[PDB]
Amino acid sequence: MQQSRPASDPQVVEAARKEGRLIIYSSTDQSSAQALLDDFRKLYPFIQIEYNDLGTQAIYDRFVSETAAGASSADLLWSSAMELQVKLASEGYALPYDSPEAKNWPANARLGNLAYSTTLEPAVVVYNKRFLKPEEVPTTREGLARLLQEPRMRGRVATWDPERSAVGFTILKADYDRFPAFQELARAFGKAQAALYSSAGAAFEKVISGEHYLAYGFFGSYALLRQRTVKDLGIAYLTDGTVAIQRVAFINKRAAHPNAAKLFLDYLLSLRGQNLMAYTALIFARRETVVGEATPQALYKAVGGKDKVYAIPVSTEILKNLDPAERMRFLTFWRQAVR
Ligand SMILES: [Cl-]
Ligand code: NA
Repeated sequence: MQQSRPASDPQVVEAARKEGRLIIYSSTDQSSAQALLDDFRKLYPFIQIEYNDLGTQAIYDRFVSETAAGASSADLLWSSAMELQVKLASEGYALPYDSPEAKNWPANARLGNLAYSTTLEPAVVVYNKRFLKPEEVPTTREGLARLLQEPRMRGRVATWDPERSAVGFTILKADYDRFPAFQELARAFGKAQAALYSSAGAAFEKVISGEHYLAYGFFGSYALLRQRTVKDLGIAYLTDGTVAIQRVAFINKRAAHPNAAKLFLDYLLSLRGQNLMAYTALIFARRETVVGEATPQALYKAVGGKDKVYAIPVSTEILKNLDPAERMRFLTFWRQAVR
């Protein structure tokens, strides 16, 4: 597929040949990233990749620690912890680089030339079809608050613990900040005795076993990936408004192999990389021209229009989520509503 190679500066490519190495610190499971890594190496066979698959807090702590120690660290950081990525990229850790693959990124998908969105992943409802049929799974927060009044739903609901999950915090806080109906729905998680999880895996186990029937606020990427082998898992998309996270990539200012990192960033943003990510990894692409289920065009059809998707922006505005007063107001609401 020579016609689909990423746009590249020839000087970057020549400097990447001399570097011949790329160190990535990433939150993305290597077995999901593997097809992108294999396809990037076919495009640029002269690069050796070290892919470090780490938890989001681990990436932040390690990179900050190594930098402070003057140590060799990563060339490229790729993480679903939006606030931690935007914090690093707005505190002097990022290499400014205008990606030739990002010319049509919306301003809210890039921190200028410091960091880029690589995904647009919606928070969805998942449910066990043996216990809830698609026609009775509400697609609005008011509808879900009503369903959760039913005694058959008591102890049958999962959501995030925003006190034990950074991504869980980001997604539920985005919901609370944007949708008044969220407050009714949080109260209904209290009524239904919602179980709160620090990971999607722990929450989905219970939904697949039928110990829970429904889970709220987990991401569509993971839900599609589990659904590929669990035919009882249903996905519903919220039509009153969907919140979506964006996995953020940036190049280390102090990268030993900055030109290799530029090629990898361009690849991740390109149609070739975004297509392959949607198709093989079932990670919802950022790029609007991707065709398939895990894509913006499919998401917009499912929710009833692009205007019903709120992307959490790749912007310093999201650092209010780290402000202790803002955190205390949300968490004191949350803990009262759900317990
Ligand atoms: Cl390699
Ligand atoms: Na390039």
